[PDB]
Amino acid sequence: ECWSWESYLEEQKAITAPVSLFQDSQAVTHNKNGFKLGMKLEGIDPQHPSMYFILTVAEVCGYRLRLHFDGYSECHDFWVNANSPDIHPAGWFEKTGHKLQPPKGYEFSWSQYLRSTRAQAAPKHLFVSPPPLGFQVGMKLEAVDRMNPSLVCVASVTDVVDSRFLVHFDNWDDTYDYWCDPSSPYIHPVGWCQKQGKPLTPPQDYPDPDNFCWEKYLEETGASAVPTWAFKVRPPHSFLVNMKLEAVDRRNPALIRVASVEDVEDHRIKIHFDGWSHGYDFWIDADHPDIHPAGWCSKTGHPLQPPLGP
Repeated sequence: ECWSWESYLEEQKAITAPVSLFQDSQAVTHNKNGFKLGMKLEGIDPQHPSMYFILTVAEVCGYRLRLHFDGYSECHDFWVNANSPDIHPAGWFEKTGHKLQPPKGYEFSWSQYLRSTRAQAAPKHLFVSPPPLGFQVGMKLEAVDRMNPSLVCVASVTDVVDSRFLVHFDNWDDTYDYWCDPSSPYIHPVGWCQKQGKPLTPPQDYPDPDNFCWEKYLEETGASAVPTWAFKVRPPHSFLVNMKLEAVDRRNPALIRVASVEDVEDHRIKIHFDGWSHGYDFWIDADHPDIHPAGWCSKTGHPLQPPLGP
């Protein structure tokens, strides 16, 4: 007989995390995924989130897509959901004042590229269709380095796309950049660290870095602070320990597995994959696009890995 959530919950005397605990985008199962193998589009580089590349659909599975960077190694391929805000139709860059990195080898033109590759651009209607109030390119703020999360750092808004904006760490590598929205718990107004008595990491190689002063720095750069009213942090999530859900595997991202909430924080949850070592457990933001309610895989046509049996 087929594995099912209902039988498993019975066997385990367990419960699922209710759909209400998830963002609409994590829960939605009734959208069609119309993307097809070989279709071309634009998207951010996950490793360099400020940069936009030409991407090809290399695989379709349920409501997910594997994307390939045209011209580059297969090593760089990555999976997104079809409702990702990180992908856009051909021509988006030109329409929105962004720069498009060319395919490896490449003067660029979408019409000639499509002819050369005998390919079709993913249609505009295959993509899911308001600016973040108070966040504009060039404004400054304080932000948690999510790669070094004990550090709150001098940061800037360097891009704005739809309802989100890009946080960049002043004079640090752009690999530390990340997109977020005005409710992120990782961002704060200029002056927050002083107010909390926490140390603030200044821009890389700032002269006399112990005497870093926001007033002086804003004078040096002519930049404004993001206004305090703009920051609208979200309430803690309501996931509880032992609730079950579905989560993308971190070792092999093609796979999605049966998962449990092992531990919680205000804004994160710790995932355990049922049946596997606790050594694989990992923390993830509660709004991460790769966690889903029970039944997401079944409703979207994606295989679900059942728990590893004893």
